[PDB]
Amino acid sequence: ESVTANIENVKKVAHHIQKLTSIVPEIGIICGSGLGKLADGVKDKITIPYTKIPNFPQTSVVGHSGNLIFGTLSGRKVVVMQGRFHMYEGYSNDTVALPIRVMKLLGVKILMVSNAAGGLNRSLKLGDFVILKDHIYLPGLGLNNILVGPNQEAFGTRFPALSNAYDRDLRKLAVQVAEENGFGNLVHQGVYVMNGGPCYETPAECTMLLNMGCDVVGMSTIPEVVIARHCGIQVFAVSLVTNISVLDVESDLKPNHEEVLATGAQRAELMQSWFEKIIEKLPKD
Amino acid sequence: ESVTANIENVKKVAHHIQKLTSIVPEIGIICGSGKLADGVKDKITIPYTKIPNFPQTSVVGHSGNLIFGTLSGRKVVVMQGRFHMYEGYSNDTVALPIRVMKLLGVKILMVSNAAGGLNRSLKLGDFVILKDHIYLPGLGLNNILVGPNQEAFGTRFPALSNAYDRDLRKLAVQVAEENGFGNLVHQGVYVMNGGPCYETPAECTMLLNMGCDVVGMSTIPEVVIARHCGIQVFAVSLVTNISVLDVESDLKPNHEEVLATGAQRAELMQSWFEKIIEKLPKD
Amino acid sequence: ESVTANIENVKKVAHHIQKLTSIVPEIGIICGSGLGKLADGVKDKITIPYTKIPNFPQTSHSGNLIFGTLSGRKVVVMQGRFHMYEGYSNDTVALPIRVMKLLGVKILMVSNAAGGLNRSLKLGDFVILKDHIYLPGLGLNNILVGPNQEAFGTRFPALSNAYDRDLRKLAVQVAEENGFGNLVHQGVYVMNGGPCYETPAECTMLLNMGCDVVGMSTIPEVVIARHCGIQVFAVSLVTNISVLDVESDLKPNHEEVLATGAQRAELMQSWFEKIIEKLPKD
Ligand SMILES: O=c1[nH]cnc2c1ncn2[C@@H]1O[C@H](CO)[C@@H](O)[C@H]1O
Ligand SMILES: O=c1[nH]cnc2c1ncn2[C@@H]1O[C@H](CO)[C@@H](O)[C@H]1O
Ligand SMILES: O=c1[nH]cnc2c1ncn2[C@@H]1O[C@H](CO)[C@@H](O)[C@H]1O
Repeated sequence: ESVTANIENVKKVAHHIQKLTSIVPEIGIICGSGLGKLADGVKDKITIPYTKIPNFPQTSVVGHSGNLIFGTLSGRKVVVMQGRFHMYEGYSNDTVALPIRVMKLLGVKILMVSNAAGGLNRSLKLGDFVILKDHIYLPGLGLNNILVGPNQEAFGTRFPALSNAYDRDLRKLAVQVAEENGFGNLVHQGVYVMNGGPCYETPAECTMLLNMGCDVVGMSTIPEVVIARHCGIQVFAVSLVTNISVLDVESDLKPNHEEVLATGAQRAELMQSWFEKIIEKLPKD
Repeated sequence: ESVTANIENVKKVAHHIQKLTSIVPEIGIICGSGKLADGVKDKITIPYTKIPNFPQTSVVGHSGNLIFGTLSGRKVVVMQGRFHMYEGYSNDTVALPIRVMKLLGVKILMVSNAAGGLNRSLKLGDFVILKDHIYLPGLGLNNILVGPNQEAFGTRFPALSNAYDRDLRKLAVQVAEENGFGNLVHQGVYVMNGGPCYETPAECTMLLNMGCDVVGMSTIPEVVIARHCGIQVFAVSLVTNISVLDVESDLKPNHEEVLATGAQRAELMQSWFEKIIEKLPKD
Repeated sequence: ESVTANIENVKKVAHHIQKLTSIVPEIGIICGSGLGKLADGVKDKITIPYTKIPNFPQTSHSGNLIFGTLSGRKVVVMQGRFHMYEGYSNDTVALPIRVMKLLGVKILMVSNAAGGLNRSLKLGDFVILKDHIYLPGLGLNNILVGPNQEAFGTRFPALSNAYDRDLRKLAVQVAEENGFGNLVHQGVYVMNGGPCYETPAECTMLLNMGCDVVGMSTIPEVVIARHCGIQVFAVSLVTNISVLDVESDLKPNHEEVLATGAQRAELMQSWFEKIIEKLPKD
């Protein structure tokens, strides 16, 4: 359960960070699939390894620490989160929650997140961007909701509503930007269902998920979104369709993370460009 | 998680309470959405803080109590202060008060809760008698009974057949009918969302299509513990809000309207429970 | 009280067992419903009580690893299972399967008792698992949650052909050619963490999710076996017809489940023996 994502600990992390950068983030960006280049494209960047932030949860990519990247992107002050805390890795709720709440105290108003997901919706193609317009939080329905435990009233209410969790205006903007930049055809909106993971969904599971009205399935993101919505950060989330979910037990096609990475790699340039352009048009200063 | 809800710990809590009161409750009541609590005759109000190894509620200036007394001539114990799983309470913490009730002599547990109305035919303030449930956390390996079975209390694999005693439901309906508010009463399937987030429109749509009538974040664990130890159950959801099914609507479930609709129906709900208890069969 | 199912701990346990037996099993069998007499059929057999295997999970009459030969093949039979509804950890469930891997197991055959959701199912039917819905898994209680043990498998295992189709085809042919093809179905097994039987509403929902049988086990081991590359054959004995009607008097009862399983145990044993008999030998 790392350090409790309470106001005390979150403030402490926040203040440590504020020592290290003069950048007050307006936008938090959770680097998921296809956003690896975005991270690297931050201007006047300050890079703060998780290992350099006391009480910040620790995650590593093959022994390399995740980083907090501060700077501007499309003229906007941002904090890019490079290194996420997936529940399938065993991370506790407080661990996932803390970075988001730190973002809150840091000044973040809008969280943008990407992920890789399997396309349940049969109209989806590989490489499609599915803007999350809603989610089904299977772990949350089953008592693994990231918010289970004492509510941190400092951050939000005991029973947050998740109405407009995926800010409809941000979604309208994102679609708009895709349309204007000639890749609206790649952009869909859909329901993202979280499979706790880390197993890919079996065909029966995919078939069930599809029947439940899920468009894409992934193993991430929702808990972050919940914490974000809980503390009043607006959320924009896109799933990169990194594979078409197999609904048929007899198919020899099988999901594999290498192809997920491949699709993320191939769509990273467009996704970055898209996020940069969305950000450029975020209504403010 | 402070104490395993086994026969020894439970017996100890029961025996302690029995020093504190001579009332042997036949009916255990858990009020989620009165007021009833208030109107129990000759009440002995025992704070949880007074009961060692009994779960203790979070504060807020309102510690929970076991209220013992008579309602409609019947001996009852009212549980004021519930332990909801979304709070991070453990299985043992939720189980124990119910098993305590068993030892104290509770034969019937009556529970109210607030729920989102999934069923489109429902309106705010409606009462949905639970006739069945979908225990999503239970299915997903968070069943309150997960762990060593406490044989003192019940079987390893409890059937949840007639879990919402059909006779109690029939009586409850009859009573609501006889008292001019039968039109408010429905029966349906309660699905537990572990919570504490309200359900997204997509979740509600999924829940509705799973055959769920109302959704809430409580009750089932208690019901499971009760049925496991053979307490009959009557449970009703007050539809404190209509679940929003599509993401377009401004919508928004809110604990405020929960308390509101709650209050609006609190005296009816309490009246109903009293009148039901009035007509329960008596040994 | 739970040792990580990592390569170190699993090797220690495997190596220990290897100093109690020289049977290198190629087939692991996990005794569920209808299995139990299976051990009797095992020849040149050594019983190894779990109590005798350091760091091996311990279970109620302590469970046993039974090594030996069945239908001309080296098998290890796991007698005594670790069910998540008992409170056992993922590591407890995972370790024996991973031990089997190290011991040389190529094929895991498993039976369980299940409620028959599919309305065409009869009591005592065999439903070969051809797929599953791991409700605990979707809900963040997947046995693999935690650091991926790379010695065993990949971070994100696919569950494609989890229920090896060739094993399933063989199983069916054996049933068909031995006069009980009519007892044999294939279906989707959904795991209810349990230990409560499914309410009528739940069964109804599960049926509508596309589930044929419901039980409280098996999937975790299947997931661990698929993760480390063990092929899986799994059969649910329909030990009761799930009740979908909340107005029904019929109810699941474990005594009956045990009774129905015990009744089919002989046929289930014969089936497994005959399947093994026909397994490709290299
Ligand atoms: O089809 C899929 N099912 C579930 N999660 C997926 C799928 N495709 C991509 N992801 C996501 O990408 C990584 C695993 O490859 C995970 O982090 C998961 O969230
Ligand atoms: O629409 C709903 N979804 C889930 N729980 C609800 C809903 N309406 C009422 N409750 C109940 O109200 C409390 C929070 O207000 C929760 O404890 C829940 O059980
Ligand atoms: O109808 C059922 N639902 C769930 N599990 C079942 C059912 N029938 C048999 N089992 C299995 O047998 C034991 C309980 O009797 C459990 O271990 C469960 O996995």
